[PDB]
Amino acid sequence: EAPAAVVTGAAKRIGRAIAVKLHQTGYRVVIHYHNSAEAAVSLADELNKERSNTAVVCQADLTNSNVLPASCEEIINSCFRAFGRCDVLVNNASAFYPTPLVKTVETQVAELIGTNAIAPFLLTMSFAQRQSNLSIVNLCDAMVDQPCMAFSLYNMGKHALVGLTQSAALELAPYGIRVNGVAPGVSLLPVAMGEEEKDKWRRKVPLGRREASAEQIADAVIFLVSGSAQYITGSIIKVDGGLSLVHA
Amino acid sequence: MEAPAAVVTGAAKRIGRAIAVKLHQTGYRVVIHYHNSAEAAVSLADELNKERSNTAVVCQADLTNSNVLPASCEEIINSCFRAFGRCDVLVNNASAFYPTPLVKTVETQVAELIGTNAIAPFLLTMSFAQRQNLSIVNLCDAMVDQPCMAFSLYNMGKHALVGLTQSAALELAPYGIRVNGVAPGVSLLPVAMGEEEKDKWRRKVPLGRREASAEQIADAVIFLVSGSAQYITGSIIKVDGGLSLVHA
Amino acid sequence: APAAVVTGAAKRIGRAIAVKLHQTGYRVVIHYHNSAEAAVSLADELNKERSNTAVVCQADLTNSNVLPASCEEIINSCFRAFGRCDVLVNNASAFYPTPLVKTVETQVAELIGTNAIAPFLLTMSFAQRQSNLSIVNLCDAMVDQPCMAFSLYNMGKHALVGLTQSAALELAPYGIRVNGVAPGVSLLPDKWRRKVPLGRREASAEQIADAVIFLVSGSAQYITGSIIKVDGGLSLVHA
Amino acid sequence: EAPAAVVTGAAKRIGRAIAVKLHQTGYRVVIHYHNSAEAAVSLADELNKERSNTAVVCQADLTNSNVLPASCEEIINSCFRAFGRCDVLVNNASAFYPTPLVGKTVETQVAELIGTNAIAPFLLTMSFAQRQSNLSIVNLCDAMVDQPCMAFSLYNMGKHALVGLTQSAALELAPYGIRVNGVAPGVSLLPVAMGEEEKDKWRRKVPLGRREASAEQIADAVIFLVSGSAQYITGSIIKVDGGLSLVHA
Ligand SMILES: NC(=O)c1ccc[n+]([C@@H]2O[C@H](COP(=O)([O-])OP(=O)(O)OC[C@H]3O[C@@H](n4cnc5c(N)ncnc54)[C@H](OP(=O)(O)O)[C@@H]3O)[C@@H](O)[C@H]2O)c1
Ligand SMILES: NC(=O)c1ccc[n+]([C@@H]2O[C@H](COP(=O)([O-])OP(=O)(O)OC[C@H]3O[C@@H](n4cnc5c(N)ncnc54)[C@H](OP(=O)(O)O)[C@@H]3O)[C@@H](O)[C@H]2O)c1
Ligand SMILES: NC(=O)c1ccc[n+]([C@@H]2O[C@H](COP(=O)([O-])OP(=O)(O)OC[C@H]3O[C@@H](n4cnc5c(N)ncnc54)[C@H](OP(=O)(O)O)[C@@H]3O)[C@@H](O)[C@H]2O)c1
Ligand SMILES: NC(=O)c1ccc[n+]([C@@H]2O[C@H](COP(=O)([O-])OP(=O)(O)OC[C@H]3O[C@@H](n4cnc5c(N)ncnc54)[C@H](OP(=O)(O)O)[C@@H]3O)[C@@H](O)[C@H]2O)c1
Ligand SMILES: O=c1c(O)c(-c2ccc(O)c(O)c2)oc2ccc(O)cc12
Ligand SMILES: O=c1c(O)c(-c2ccc(O)c(O)c2)oc2ccc(O)cc12
Ligand SMILES: O=c1c(O)c(-c2ccc(O)c(O)c2)oc2ccc(O)cc12
Repeated sequence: EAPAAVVTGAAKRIGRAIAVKLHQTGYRVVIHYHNSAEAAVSLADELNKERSNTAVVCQADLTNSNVLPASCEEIINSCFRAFGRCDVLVNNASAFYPTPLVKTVETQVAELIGTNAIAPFLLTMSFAQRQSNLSIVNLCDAMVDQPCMAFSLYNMGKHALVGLTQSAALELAPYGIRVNGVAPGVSLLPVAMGEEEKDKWRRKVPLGRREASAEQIADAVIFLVSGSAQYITGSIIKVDGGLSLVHA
Repeated sequence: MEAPAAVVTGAAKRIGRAIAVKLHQTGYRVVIHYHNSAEAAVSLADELNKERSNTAVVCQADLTNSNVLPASCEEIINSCFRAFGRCDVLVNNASAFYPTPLVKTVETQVAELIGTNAIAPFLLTMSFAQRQNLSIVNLCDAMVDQPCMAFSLYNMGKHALVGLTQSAALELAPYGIRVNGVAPGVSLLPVAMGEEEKDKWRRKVPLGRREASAEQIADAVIFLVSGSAQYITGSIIKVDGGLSLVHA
Repeated sequence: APAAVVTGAAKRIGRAIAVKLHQTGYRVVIHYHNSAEAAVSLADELNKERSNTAVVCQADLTNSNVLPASCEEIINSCFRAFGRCDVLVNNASAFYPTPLVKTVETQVAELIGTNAIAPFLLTMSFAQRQSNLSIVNLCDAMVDQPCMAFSLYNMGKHALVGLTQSAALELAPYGIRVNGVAPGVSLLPDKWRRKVPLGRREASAEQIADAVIFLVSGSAQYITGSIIKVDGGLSLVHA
Repeated sequence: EAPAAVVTGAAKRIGRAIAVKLHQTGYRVVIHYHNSAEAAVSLADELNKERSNTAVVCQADLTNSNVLPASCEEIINSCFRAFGRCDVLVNNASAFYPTPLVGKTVETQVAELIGTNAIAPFLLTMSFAQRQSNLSIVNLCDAMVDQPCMAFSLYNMGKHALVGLTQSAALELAPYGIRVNGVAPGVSLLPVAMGEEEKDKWRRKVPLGRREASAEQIADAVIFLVSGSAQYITGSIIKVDGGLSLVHA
């Protein structure tokens, strides 16, 4: 049959464009979501109208806790249950908010380190334990070495995700599983953000003075899972329009 | 009084101990944090106090991630203020290190490896900064991008530590607190480790075919806390004998 | 139909790159220094597929007082043949040891000239003469764990990373993207094969070219200053 | 006897501060210079008046050419001729100016910006090692090499090559006991011709104190790397940039 993929946080924005584009490439998809139940079911309905029985949703909180490993095991299990295989994992879900050094701190750690680093690691474990062109793509951050002031925990999580991309690429290569990253600079700006601030950020991008479309991020993800990336593992592709190259 | 004070985590033994000794030799009063090594911590404090009265205290604390970790970290920093009326230097040296293959429960492994290596340093950094030649030195790892097989969680935590070193340096620079790292390659080898195994590692180091002494690592810490590094923040000094330059 | 220049295109990786660009519908300049018969054989094979879509261009890419003119000429040949030049692939490369303990200045001319200076000059000519415009530079995934006694080669490849970033920044306003592909062990010039995590073998040249094709494509329209490793995980492996 | 050091471009600015700190630590120094003759002799006179016969000057163009290997050989020779040894090499000399992609010919820009920043360090490294305790080489790198100034491609190329050299040499020279490390300023002494207004624009970007590194602060990191406190450090590049390289656009 057709291969299958899990995309975490796939209801909206970049995760949705990634699930759409995998689906358009021939993949059956698990649409993982946390709070965005309506958007998720909507996407699965649209994908299923195009090719019947090719999309499911799977709800899970990816905050760190003692039950996080079971939740991650269940995300992967949902793929096998719906499609009998799981070829691609996309770790796209992410918590993102400031945690100034100067919600309790335990919750902020559980959320930002959970979603960005620990859930990826556990999903990777469960993915590998259940196992052709198998691969995992982690959504990293091109700006990880030029961080946003007061985003220590978020930054820590994405740095840990780089660590994971490298470590898992090394350890899973003998099982023919490739592990890579796509690192957006500025792509879809936060919903909460005002328009003058959105423009502040746009104007900094060398290539076009505009943020990445979700489809442009998805395009790198498609490349990495594709047959044209069969010798690529442990690589992180910046998709940032040059933004990481720009000095203060 | 007028002598500065430093907290060193995991200071009972090995590198942390050498760091505590060297700081004390430089004129610092020291909090010797420990987890299980009470006898070692106390004997070091007694030796330091014999050299100069009332210049060393111990502080016991588990740095595993949990609900209570922020309160523990707060209490470590407090201990230095209670003992010495000031806290000039934080050395995040304590570390759990053991394999976590992708293919103790896993949530415990996460708590210990990510708590000690990343979360506890972040919480100690918050408490250090909130309580204020101030600086923080984090013990990193030079081999973080060429990691040992099946050490993904340990690798994640040490990458997260780089992230913290960079984020905290940027955020704390307005308060005049510098944040840097020392990244050993192979230093003191495991206790139980066979000499034939230790030699395999030693033979890989270009500079002298030997591991760094604990004092060599401490020397880079002393530099970073010193007036000779007053413009240095966000930097990670490898102290690895060229090990990280050696291809497979 | 867009047009591409590939340097060192007569053999091995540049050949695979030329063929793949051509197969994607580019017209191609096949640059060569000493490999005339091979360049022409490739041009003949590509012109049989689609006539008048492949030309050859001779140039020495050694650093010298005339390298700027040779680089200008390479870019010119594309514009002459095809009336446009959409893609520059800096693939040509000298590779050999230069122990710290051929004259040294010839080794500088070859190893730094071919690997870094010619890419710089070709970049200037390509830019001056100017849509999906991009430059791809063939980098090296093992640049930070360099081979023993290869200082000048490593210098040249680090300089090439510097150029990829600087040019991506400077040319972004012109809509010219500048990226890198960094092979590990590809076509050898068993022990090395054994060290590679992904399948204990070298990259074929086509695997390298696949990354080049992605980077020049519409699927990479937001990508500039990026270097894609294509090394099977070799650069992750410690000593 | 006292150890001896060669500092390239040592008449003024950071190079001078490194030679002065080396000298105050007990080194004998070769003050290399290219055009700054008065400033070089003046520095050696001041250093010799502190301790006799402890400083010499040495003139050379470090621009790339077929004679550059001889000039570099001669710099290192000058240390042996003066002091009987050469313990430390500081590659500090640097040409710095824009070379936009879209007076001097391009071949001259390549020769100066690549020559001074990368080829001369490589040739001086070869000579220093071939002419051979705590031996080391320190290369002055650039903390902002990955976030480069617009239109400085050749300069950036040169400094990237210098990183490459630092790593390759550290690795190849480790068996000889020679350490090779880098110190990478962000903004330290501003260019003499830069207006205060532009200087303050750069100052204001530095997280740690909104000011440039002093020459002494750069020199302090050099001193560290040559000292017994860094006897296990090779192939490391220490940023001394007050956080500048961490600041996003
Ligand atoms: N957007 C950018 O410019 C940019 C820049 C750098 C990196 N990135 C990275 O690119 C990826 C996609 O970016 P984005 O802006 O599309 O992401 P986003 O909208 O900020 O988040 C994507 C989804 O993650 C899920 N999520 C958040 N907390 C969660 C939790 N505790 N448990 C489970 N899921 C949770 C949410 O799902 P529900 O909606 O279902 O609750 C959310 O829709 C992310 O990993 C992000 O860090 C983006
Ligand atoms: N030695 C090396 O070659 C090497 C290589 C790379 C990086 N490093 C880094 O350099 C630093 C020092 O190295 P090392 O070899 O001296 O360290 P170590 O001996 O592995 O550990 C240092 C101390 O960490 C403390 N620790 C462990 N788990 C803890 C927990 N849950 N709570 C609180 N403390 C805990 C222990 O204290 P008690 O003994 O009191 O329980 C231990 O003695 C570490 O950060 C390490 O990761 C070392
Ligand atoms: N093969 C690998 O595993 C590997 C590993 C790391 C990096 N790379 C990089 O990948 C790229 C292509 O690799 P490759 O192995 O296919 O390259 P290669 O066979 O070593 O050389 C490619 C072409 O460069 C041209 N060339 C060499 N010196 C020249 C000069 N002075 N003037 C003009 N042209 C010159 C030659 O053209 P003529 O034949 O026409 O004389 C040669 O066929 C290179 O940039 C290389 O450094 C490859
Ligand atoms: N200043 C900063 O903020 C900063 C920032 C990043 C990196 N750096 C690096 O730090 C080092 C010191 O910086 P600086 O500002 O003190 O350097 P600088 O004043 O710009 O240059 C130092 C010396 O380089 C020598 N030099 C220039 N071209 C030469 C040639 N063709 N041959 C031989 N020598 C030549 C000159 O000697 P004469 O005077 O004798 O002609 C000059 O005094 C340099 O390597 C620089 O690239 C500095
Ligand atoms: O929406 C986001 C965003 O615009 C940005 C963003 C905005 C402006 C920037 O300069 C930048 O580097 C990131 O970052 C995110 C990181 C994680 C995530 O889940 C969402 C965002
Ligand atoms: O003791 C350790 C060690 O020898 C090594 C080590 C030994 C051999 C290696 O080749 C290496 O890269 C690290 O790593 C550690 C990391 C953390 C820690 O807390 C202790 C050690
Ligand atoms: O003087 C220099 C300078 O201020 C700077 C400089 C000034 C402002 C900046 O933001 C910066 O990144 C570098 O760079 C140099 C690089 C080489 C050199 O030889 C001298 C200088």
